[PDB]
Amino acid sequence: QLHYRLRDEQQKSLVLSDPYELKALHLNGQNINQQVIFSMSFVQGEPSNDKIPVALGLKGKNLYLSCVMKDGTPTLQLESVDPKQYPKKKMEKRFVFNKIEVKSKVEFESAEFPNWYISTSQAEHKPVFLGNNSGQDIIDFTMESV
Repeated sequence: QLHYRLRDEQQKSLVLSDPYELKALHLNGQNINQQVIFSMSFVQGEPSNDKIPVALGLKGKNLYLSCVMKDGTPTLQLESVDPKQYPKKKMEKRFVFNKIEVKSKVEFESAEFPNWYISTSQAEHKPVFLGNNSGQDIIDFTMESV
């Protein structure tokens, strides 16, 4: 388990909001306290393309990012799991993200929904979602070790 904070290409930071939701907003050096710290771990997965399979959890919690078909669209969620079994090496496919490094920036493609990435909007206060890299969508992030 490696720990990190994520920031989008536009320098928005990630925070947790009440309803089990992640939002990206503009935060300064002073408001760094509020950002979500993620726990990254390697998952048994497959073939390269410069991609490493990982699971993303919330540090100190039995909460992990997931992708499921909901309302006839691939959706990102935060799922609760049994704290005695998680994390594991062989993570169920829905928790699997293909980490891609592109010039110093990182991209997180869903292993369950190829071509679907962890995204942020241009506006502030919007939730982080599963996108197909459609206009305005932001899919590149910077990772900072904790």
